[PDB]
Amino acid sequence: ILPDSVDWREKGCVTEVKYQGSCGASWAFSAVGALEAQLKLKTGKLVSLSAQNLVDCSTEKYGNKGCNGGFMTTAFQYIIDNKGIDSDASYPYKAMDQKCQYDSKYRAATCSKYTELPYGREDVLKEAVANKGPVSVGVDARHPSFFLYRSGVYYEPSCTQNVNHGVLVVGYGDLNGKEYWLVKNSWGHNFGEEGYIRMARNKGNHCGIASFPSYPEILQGGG
Ligand SMILES: COc1ccc(C#Cc2cc(-c3nn(CCCN4CCOCC4)c4c3CN(S(C)(=O)=O)CC4)ccc2Cl)cc1CNCc1ccccc1
Repeated sequence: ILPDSVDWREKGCVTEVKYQGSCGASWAFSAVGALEAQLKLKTGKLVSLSAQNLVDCSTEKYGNKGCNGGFMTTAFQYIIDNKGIDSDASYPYKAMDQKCQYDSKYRAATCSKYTELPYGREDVLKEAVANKGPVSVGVDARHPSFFLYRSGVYYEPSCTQNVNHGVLVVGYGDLNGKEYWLVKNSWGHNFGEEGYIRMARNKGNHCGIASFPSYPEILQGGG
């Protein structure tokens, strides 16, 4: 069965909120955030992974442009191709494009595969968040109400299903009935509720939250 509510922070699978600054690298944070949860699920260690590693190294082969945007799916493919990603501690974030400085000596996680979920299916997103872990998603976050969000369940009538900002679904629930997705942003802890925003759930793929979801996996052998 599916829990009525999920918050992956309760199980210690979510690192501290990061602050991307003036580097359009939300895709990098969304991808590492999803992989961090799998690293903890599979090994028990919660380590921040290096978004800067993706910004510098997951580039033109993966359709990504560093501080000018990119994609969580191909970020995961780089980690598969590279056979690792560095910890954030060892490859820290500078909010600018750099030369690739990946060092395998400090590799903290790998990725075996990733799964893309079907467009707009909030039921399938719910099941993945419940049974797999946090899911990387894009949202339409260009509207002023997103930038000003403080609390409650976010609903914006002008939102569309075209995504323009990468975030991390770490759970779901309802606020006094009002169904929401628990969303980790990368605008530091002063955005929203200590860096989190609850976004309207089951209201016709609101703000595109279920448009392009994906999550990575770390496989233990096989049968
Ligand atoms: C103009 O600025 C933009 C515009 C777009 C984005 C973005 C994005 C984004 C996009 C996707 C996304 N995957 N796929 C499927 C795969 C596409 N790929 C093809 C080639 O490579 C591999 C994957 C699509 C979209 C977008 N769609 S669509 C228009 O929605 O139909 C078309 C199909 C998945 C995750 C993210 Cl995150 C980011 C910025 C910069 N951020 C600005 C900003 C906005 C608000 C608040 C703060 C900052």
